[PDB]
Amino acid sequence: KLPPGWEKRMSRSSGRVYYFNHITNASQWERPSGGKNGQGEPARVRCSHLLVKHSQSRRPSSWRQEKITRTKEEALELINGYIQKIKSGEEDFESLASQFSDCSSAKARGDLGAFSRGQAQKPFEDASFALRTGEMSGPVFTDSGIHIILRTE
Repeated sequence: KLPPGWEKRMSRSSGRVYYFNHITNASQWERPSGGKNGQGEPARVRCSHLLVKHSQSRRPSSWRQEKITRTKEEALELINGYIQKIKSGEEDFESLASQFSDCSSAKARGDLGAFSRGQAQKPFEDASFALRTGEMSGPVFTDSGIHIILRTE
């Protein structure tokens, strides 16, 4: 049971049950499903993303800063912060992407438009196609940096 990638897990050093997606790295308290079969994955998806780059990114530069110097660890902290802010309701994904994404797609509020498999880096692609419409990923690591991905179509 559960849709692709999803497993019921428990927090360590704690003990709360939650649900984790091994492909998108999403975590949530809510069971991800409440009978459709042979549905497979979509042939095309549209996504927005918020990218946080770090010193080890394939291109450690962005419209936000000539030279990205933050560490991968510091980038992950930022990503975790943005996810928390979006889930709390204090911020919205598009506003954060417009302001803080290291990708040039910040100018389109994070929107990358529609794409097919073979078009993006593997971890980004796998996460995007494993998201259902309206879902947000957890931290997704690629050679570019660390992404939060929102599937819009």
